[PDB]
Amino acid sequence: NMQEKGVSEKEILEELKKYRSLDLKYEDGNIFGSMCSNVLPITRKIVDIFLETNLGDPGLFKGTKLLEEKAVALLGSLLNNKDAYGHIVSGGTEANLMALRCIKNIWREKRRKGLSKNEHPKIIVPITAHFSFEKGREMMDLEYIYAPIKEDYTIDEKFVKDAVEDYDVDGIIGIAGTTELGTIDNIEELSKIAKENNIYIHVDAAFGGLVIPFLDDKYKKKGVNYKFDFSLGVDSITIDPHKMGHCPIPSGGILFKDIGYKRYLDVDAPYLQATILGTRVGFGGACTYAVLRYLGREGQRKIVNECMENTLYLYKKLKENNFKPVIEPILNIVAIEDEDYKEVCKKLRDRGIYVSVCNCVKALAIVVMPHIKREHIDNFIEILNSIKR
Amino acid sequence: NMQEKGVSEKEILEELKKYRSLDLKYEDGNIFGSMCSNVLPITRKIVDIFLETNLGDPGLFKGTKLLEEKAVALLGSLLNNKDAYGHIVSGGTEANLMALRCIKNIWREKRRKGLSKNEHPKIIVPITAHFSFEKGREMMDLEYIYAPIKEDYTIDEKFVKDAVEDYDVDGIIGIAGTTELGTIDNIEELSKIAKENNIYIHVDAAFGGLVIPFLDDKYKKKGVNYKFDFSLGVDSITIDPHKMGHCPIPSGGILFKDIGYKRYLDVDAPYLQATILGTRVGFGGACTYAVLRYLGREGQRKIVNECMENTLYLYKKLKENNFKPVIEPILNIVAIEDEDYKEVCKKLRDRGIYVSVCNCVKALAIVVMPHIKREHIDNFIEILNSIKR
Repeated sequence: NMQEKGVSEKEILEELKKYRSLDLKYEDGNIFGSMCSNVLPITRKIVDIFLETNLGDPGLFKGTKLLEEKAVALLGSLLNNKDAYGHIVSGGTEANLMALRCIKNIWREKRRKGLSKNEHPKIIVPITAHFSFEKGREMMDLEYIYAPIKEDYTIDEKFVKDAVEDYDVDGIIGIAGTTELGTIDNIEELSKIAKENNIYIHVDAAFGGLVIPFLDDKYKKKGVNYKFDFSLGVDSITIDPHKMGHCPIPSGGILFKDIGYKRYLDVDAPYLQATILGTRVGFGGACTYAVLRYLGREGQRKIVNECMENTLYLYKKLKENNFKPVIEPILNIVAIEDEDYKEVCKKLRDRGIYVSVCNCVKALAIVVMPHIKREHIDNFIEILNSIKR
Repeated sequence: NMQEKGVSEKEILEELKKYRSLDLKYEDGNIFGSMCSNVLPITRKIVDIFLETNLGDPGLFKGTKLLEEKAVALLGSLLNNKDAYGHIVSGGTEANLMALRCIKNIWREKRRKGLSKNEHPKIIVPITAHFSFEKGREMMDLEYIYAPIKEDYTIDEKFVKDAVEDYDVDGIIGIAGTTELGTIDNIEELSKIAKENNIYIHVDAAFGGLVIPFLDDKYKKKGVNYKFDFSLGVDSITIDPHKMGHCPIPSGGILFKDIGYKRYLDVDAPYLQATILGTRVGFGGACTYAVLRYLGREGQRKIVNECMENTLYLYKKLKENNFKPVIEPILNIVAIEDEDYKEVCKKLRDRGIYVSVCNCVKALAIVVMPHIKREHIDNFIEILNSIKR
């Protein structure tokens, strides 16, 4: 209940710390199923410096707004596009929703001209798509053509091509690093289909965008295509600094091929900004720029390939103990086949091991973020073996 | 451009500080038109403690999730509802969008049963509504019936009542503290109309919700109704800690009358959370709870009525200098009539005074947040007099 009298700073901080003590902490070897991790320590100072900024009012924070533009330019350069137009937004969800808004407004323009027989935008989406695409469908009344996945759990490119011939398609979604298994759709083929048919293509690289460009060749697999960025001519890319960019939440990224896409993000206010949010942090842009500058490609390569080394270690231990990984890992994600995954996950949770559950297959998914070290993997294998005894 | 080699912490921090130096700062007497201000200093420690939490994964942060529930309960108690269901979200925009989603899904349920002749939800919205309502309309394909405002710039209640008889209405929006003038719609009458016709009513108290409950009686005006909360039976209320709650961005609030509204926030994921965002900060809930506890009603009353004292001072000086305020202030907002407001605003901006421009009237709007002190108001009056000479 709200009280008349205030309390002391010592009282309220001690209470909050008690609540914090009930949380898990990334560095304690409990969290195995999350795509967030410890932030780069430098970002704590940056959050402090930029706490009292608001990119919803950029005319008041000219320098913080410039840092957002510079963060976007660095991400754009990483993705092979020196002219990208974009924003440092609240996360991959808002990023994906903005792309969907752009796809919808391109369709709206067509409908206004009689150039579309679709009463709602028709968008081809793989069934591996993150839940944010369902939030967008539900809110924006989109019509999704769900694309099946092949045996390697990547989108069926022939289905997409056939569907594009069969229907009037307003967008195609490809995923560069799926949530459950870390697989990479064949963006190169999808972008060829999209370009040939003049269809908008969005790449969801929320997770993979800050991993794929840094992978050592020994982790790359023959036959797997790792191309996903603006070198393929795609229209937009979601990329999430607060996942494998080690930035504090909220630090999401949305990049469009060029500034011509901005007009399709406009909103008509008859009695009255491209982001969905209004008031919004300025420290995400500052952190995204600073972390990429501080690390350079070299520093991020080191972190990414350390994670991959621990990922292949876990893969190795899993097989050595007769567990069946769903696939040989593509990114720093491994999943364990198990018909009894629901209950094994709950048994793991009761022993202090928190994994996530897949949807496209009966399995436990582990995300080997930088906080997962070899000793945590050893401890995980012991606890799981025991659960199975 | 992205570089191979990293840089030192000293290099990147000094660069960021240079960019920060180009920003305005709330405490420097430049910012007059914003509803954000300096955060309560205790929140810097809280942000640090809770930086590495994620309410998108509450199973991993049980204590931070409890603090969100406690923050919501304190806001609910402030709004006369000990059973409110809600969330500490990214801001008033996401809060308003979630309410609109709820209104739409109530309508969808009716449509599924043949109980609605509306092909889209029809929502009565005053023309003073914040831009976030237009974002919701554009994204969710809502049909708005724009309600006119009366001479006191509050919604025309008779129009709403007539419109509700004339049409099948799926929602009503009332504003408790408008963006441009700080006026309070007659929520009591609107809630009576809504209850009698079984129409969902949402109250946008993003700004007013943390001001109105704390106003000293000398600032209240005869004939103005200050009732706006769940004591009126309304369905939902937006309230923004990162405005007059002195909390860091992102700290927005959405409260529903009870937990029965949660099901209308569900999203059907055939191949797979009530917030729009996924990954999201945990420090907003911690800060909202802590600031309300630390201040108590007493501490917030002091800040609110200090602002009102400075608001009426500015009002007094304005008239003393023959400027025409749009209205006698209701909340800590005053606006200055001026046919030449566009250019006067730009002249003010070139002299370091940043105000905002109204849409419903030709005027400059000043928000007297806690960072505005008597000497800033004196300086503002001198600069404006000079601009007029």
